[PDB]
Amino acid sequence: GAGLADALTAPLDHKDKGLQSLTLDQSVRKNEKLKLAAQGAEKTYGNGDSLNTGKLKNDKVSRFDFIRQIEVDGKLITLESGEFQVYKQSHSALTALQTEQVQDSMVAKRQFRIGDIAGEHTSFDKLPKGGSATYRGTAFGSDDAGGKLTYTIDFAAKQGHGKIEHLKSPELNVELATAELKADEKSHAVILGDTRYGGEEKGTYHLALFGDRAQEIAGSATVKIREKVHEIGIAGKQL
Repeated sequence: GAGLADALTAPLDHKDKGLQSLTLDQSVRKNEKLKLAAQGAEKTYGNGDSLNTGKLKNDKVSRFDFIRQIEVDGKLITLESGEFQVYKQSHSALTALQTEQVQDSMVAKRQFRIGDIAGEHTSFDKLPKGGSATYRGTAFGSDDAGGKLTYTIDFAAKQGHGKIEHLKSPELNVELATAELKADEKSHAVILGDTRYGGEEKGTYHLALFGDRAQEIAGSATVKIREKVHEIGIAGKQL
Protein backbone atom coordinates (compact mmCIF):
# COMPACT_ATOMS: atom_id res chain seq x y z
CA GLY A 1 0.00 0.00 0.00
CA ALA A 2 1.69 3.16 -1.23
CA GLY A 3 -0.45 5.20 1.19
CA LEU A 4 -0.39 8.32 -0.98
CA ALA A 5 -4.03 9.33 -0.64
CA ASP A 6 -3.83 8.61 3.08
CA ALA A 7 -0.79 10.87 3.44
CA LEU A 8 -2.93 13.67 2.02
CA THR A 9 -6.22 12.96 3.86
CA ALA A 10 -6.05 10.68 6.85
CA PRO A 11 -4.81 11.32 10.41
CA LEU A 12 -1.71 9.55 11.61
CA ASP A 13 -2.14 6.62 13.98
CA HIS A 14 0.13 4.32 15.95
CA LYS A 15 0.58 1.88 13.06
CA ASP A 16 2.13 4.46 10.72
CA LYS A 17 5.86 3.96 10.48
CA GLY A 18 8.22 6.84 11.19
CA LEU A 19 9.26 9.31 9.91
CA GLN A 20 5.79 10.60 10.90
CA SER A 21 5.82 14.00 9.24
CA LEU A 22 7.98 16.78 7.87
CA THR A 23 7.65 20.51 7.55
CA LEU A 24 7.48 21.91 4.02
CA ASP A 25 9.90 24.81 4.14
CA GLN A 26 12.26 24.65 1.18
CA SER A 27 9.66 22.86 -0.94
CA VAL A 28 7.38 25.91 -1.10
CA ARG A 29 8.22 29.59 -0.68
CA LYS A 30 6.60 31.68 2.00
CA ASN A 31 4.00 33.21 -0.26
CA GLU A 32 3.27 30.19 -2.43
CA LYS A 33 1.18 27.05 -2.21
CA LEU A 34 1.89 23.50 -3.27
CA LYS A 35 -1.17 21.44 -4.26
CA LEU A 36 -0.28 17.74 -4.03
CA ALA A 37 -2.46 15.10 -5.65
CA ALA A 38 -2.33 11.33 -5.73
CA GLN A 39 -4.69 8.38 -5.81
CA GLY A 40 -7.74 10.58 -6.13
CA ALA A 41 -6.94 12.83 -3.16
CA GLU A 42 -5.51 16.34 -3.01
CA LYS A 43 -4.24 18.70 -0.35
CA THR A 44 -2.93 22.26 -0.53
CA TYR A 45 0.17 23.05 1.53
CA GLY A 46 1.80 26.33 2.47
CA ASN A 47 5.23 27.06 3.81
CA GLY A 48 5.60 25.55 7.26
CA ASP A 49 2.75 23.04 6.87
CA SER A 50 3.26 19.39 7.79
CA LEU A 51 3.21 16.52 5.28
CA ASN A 52 2.26 13.19 6.88
CA THR A 53 5.02 10.96 5.53
CA GLY A 54 4.16 8.30 8.11
CA LYS A 55 1.61 6.94 5.62
CA LEU A 56 4.25 6.37 2.91
CA LYS A 57 6.53 3.39 2.29
CA ASN A 58 10.00 3.47 3.78
CA ASP A 59 13.21 3.36 1.75
CA LYS A 60 11.62 4.22 -1.58
CA VAL A 61 10.40 7.19 -3.55
CA SER A 62 6.72 8.12 -3.28
CA ARG A 63 5.31 10.21 -6.11
CA PHE A 64 2.58 12.84 -6.24
CA ASP A 65 1.49 15.35 -8.83
CA PHE A 66 2.09 18.98 -7.85
CA ILE A 67 0.83 22.38 -8.88
CA ARG A 68 2.71 25.39 -7.47
CA GLN A 69 0.58 28.52 -7.10
CA ILE A 70 0.74 32.12 -5.99
CA GLU A 71 -1.89 34.82 -5.65
CA VAL A 72 -1.87 37.86 -7.93
CA ASP A 73 -4.12 40.58 -6.61
CA GLY A 74 -5.69 37.99 -4.31
CA LYS A 75 -6.49 35.42 -7.02
CA LEU A 76 -4.62 32.13 -7.49
CA ILE A 77 -2.54 31.42 -10.58
CA THR A 78 -0.40 28.42 -11.48
CA LEU A 79 3.35 28.91 -11.84
CA GLU A 80 4.59 25.35 -12.35
CA SER A 81 3.49 21.73 -12.35
CA GLY A 82 5.15 18.35 -12.24
CA GLU A 83 5.92 15.45 -9.94
CA PHE A 84 6.66 15.78 -6.22
CA GLN A 85 8.87 13.03 -4.79
CA VAL A 86 9.39 11.93 -1.19
CA TYR A 87 12.14 9.58 -0.07
CA LYS A 88 11.28 8.37 3.44
CA GLN A 89 13.48 6.86 6.12
CA SER A 90 12.69 6.17 9.80
CA HIS A 91 14.07 9.43 11.23
CA SER A 92 14.59 11.50 8.09
CA ALA A 93 13.12 12.22 4.68
CA LEU A 94 13.79 14.21 1.53
CA THR A 95 11.49 15.90 -0.94
CA ALA A 96 12.18 16.76 -4.58
CA LEU A 97 10.33 18.52 -7.40
CA GLN A 98 10.48 17.31 -10.99
CA THR A 99 9.17 20.19 -13.06
CA GLU A 100 7.26 19.32 -16.19
CA GLN A 101 5.46 22.58 -17.07
CA VAL A 102 6.14 26.26 -16.28
CA GLN A 103 4.79 29.68 -17.04
CA ASP A 104 6.19 30.96 -20.33
CA SER A 105 8.49 33.93 -20.92
CA MET A 106 2.45 26.89 -19.91
CA VAL A 107 5.46 25.33 -21.64
CA ALA A 108 7.33 22.10 -21.11
CA LYS A 109 10.55 22.63 -19.22
CA ARG A 110 12.01 19.75 -17.27
CA GLN A 111 14.16 20.44 -14.25
CA PHE A 112 14.73 18.75 -10.94
CA ARG A 113 15.48 20.15 -7.51
CA ILE A 114 15.73 18.89 -3.97
CA GLY A 115 13.24 20.50 -1.62
CA ASP A 116 13.33 19.70 2.05
CA ILE A 117 15.95 17.82 4.04
CA ALA A 118 13.90 16.89 7.10
CA GLY A 119 13.69 14.76 10.17
CA GLU A 120 14.65 14.17 13.79
CA HIS A 121 18.02 15.88 13.67
CA THR A 122 20.89 14.54 15.77
CA SER A 123 22.13 17.14 18.21
CA PHE A 124 25.81 17.91 17.76
CA ASP A 125 26.51 17.27 21.45
CA LYS A 126 24.82 13.86 21.27
CA LEU A 127 27.15 12.68 18.50
CA PRO A 128 29.32 9.65 19.32
CA LYS A 129 32.56 10.99 20.73
CA GLY A 130 34.68 8.48 18.80
CA GLY A 131 34.68 5.60 16.40
CA SER A 132 33.27 5.64 12.91
CA ALA A 133 30.03 4.73 11.23
CA THR A 134 29.33 3.71 7.65
CA TYR A 135 26.04 4.47 5.97
CA ARG A 136 24.42 2.95 2.91
CA GLY A 137 21.36 4.09 1.03
CA THR A 138 19.95 5.71 -2.07
CA ALA A 139 20.94 8.46 -4.45
CA PHE A 140 18.19 9.77 -6.72
CA GLY A 141 18.09 12.39 -9.43
CA SER A 142 15.82 13.31 -12.32
CA ASP A 143 14.28 10.14 -13.76
CA ASP A 144 16.64 7.89 -11.76
CA ALA A 145 16.03 6.53 -8.26
CA GLY A 146 18.53 3.70 -8.70
CA GLY A 147 21.69 5.27 -7.33
CA LYS A 148 23.59 4.16 -4.27
CA LEU A 149 25.04 6.24 -1.46
CA THR A 150 27.96 5.12 0.65
CA TYR A 151 29.26 7.44 3.33
CA THR A 152 31.55 7.14 6.35
CA ILE A 153 31.77 9.49 9.34
CA ASP A 154 34.81 9.48 11.62
CA PHE A 155 33.34 10.90 14.83
CA ALA A 156 36.76 11.30 16.46
CA ALA A 157 38.09 13.37 13.55
CA LYS A 158 34.70 15.06 12.92
CA GLN A 159 35.01 14.33 9.22
CA GLY A 160 32.98 12.46 6.68
CA HIS A 161 33.40 11.31 3.11
CA GLY A 162 31.72 9.00 0.65
CA LYS A 163 30.52 8.45 -2.88
CA ILE A 164 27.57 8.12 -5.20
CA GLU A 165 27.43 5.09 -7.50
CA HIS A 166 25.16 3.49 -10.07
CA LEU A 167 23.29 6.53 -11.36
CA LYS A 168 22.69 6.10 -15.08
CA SER A 169 24.33 9.41 -16.00
CA PRO A 170 27.97 8.48 -15.29
CA GLU A 171 29.18 11.99 -14.37
CA LEU A 172 26.77 11.95 -11.42
CA ASN A 173 28.73 9.13 -9.71
CA VAL A 174 30.87 11.58 -7.77
CA GLU A 175 33.05 11.57 -4.71
CA LEU A 176 31.53 13.26 -1.65
CA ALA A 177 34.86 14.70 -0.63
CA THR A 178 36.12 14.83 2.93
CA ALA A 179 34.37 17.54 4.91
CA GLU A 180 33.92 18.71 8.47
CA LEU A 181 31.17 17.51 10.79
CA LYS A 182 29.92 20.67 12.49
CA ALA A 183 26.97 22.16 14.31
CA ASP A 184 24.37 24.13 12.34
CA GLU A 185 22.30 27.10 13.55
CA LYS A 186 20.07 24.68 15.57
CA SER A 187 23.04 22.79 17.10
CA HIS A 188 22.25 19.90 14.78
CA ALA A 189 25.01 17.86 13.21
CA VAL A 190 25.70 18.65 9.52
CA ILE A 191 28.40 18.19 6.87
CA LEU A 192 28.86 20.66 4.00
CA GLY A 193 31.41 19.61 1.40
CA ASP A 194 32.37 19.49 -2.26
CA THR A 195 31.39 16.97 -4.88
CA ARG A 196 34.41 15.94 -6.92
CA TYR A 197 35.12 13.86 -9.99
CA GLY A 198 38.74 13.06 -10.55
CA GLY A 199 39.54 15.41 -7.66
CA GLU A 200 38.03 18.44 -9.46
CA GLU A 201 35.07 20.17 -7.84
CA LYS A 202 31.73 19.69 -9.57
CA GLY A 203 29.39 21.15 -6.96
CA THR A 204 28.63 20.79 -3.28
CA TYR A 205 26.81 18.47 -0.93
CA HIS A 206 24.89 18.97 2.30
CA LEU A 207 24.29 16.06 4.68
CA ALA A 208 22.46 16.18 7.98
CA LEU A 209 22.57 13.48 10.66
CA PHE A 210 19.32 12.10 12.05
CA GLY A 211 18.22 9.92 14.94
CA ASP A 212 19.21 10.05 18.58
CA ARG A 213 22.71 8.77 17.70
CA ALA A 214 23.15 9.58 14.03
CA GLN A 215 21.56 6.36 12.80
CA GLU A 216 20.64 8.07 9.51
CA ILE A 217 21.94 10.68 7.10
CA ALA A 218 20.04 12.64 4.47
CA GLY A 219 20.74 15.57 2.19
CA SER A 220 21.56 16.68 -1.30
CA ALA A 221 24.40 16.97 -3.77
CA THR A 222 24.95 18.92 -6.98
CA VAL A 223 26.99 18.00 -10.03
CA LYS A 224 27.47 20.42 -12.93
CA ILE A 225 27.71 18.98 -16.46
CA ARG A 226 28.66 21.75 -18.88
CA GLU A 227 26.64 24.59 -17.38
CA LYS A 228 23.75 22.43 -16.15
CA VAL A 229 23.49 21.66 -12.45
CA HIS A 230 22.06 18.23 -11.62
CA GLU A 231 20.65 17.93 -8.13
CA ILE A 232 20.72 14.57 -6.35
CA GLY A 233 18.94 13.45 -3.20
CA ILE A 234 21.07 11.27 -0.93
CA ALA A 235 19.89 9.36 2.13
CA GLY A 236 21.11 6.35 4.03
CA LYS A 237 21.23 4.35 7.23
CA GLN A 238 24.04 3.06 9.42
CA LEU A 239 25.30 -0.45 8.71
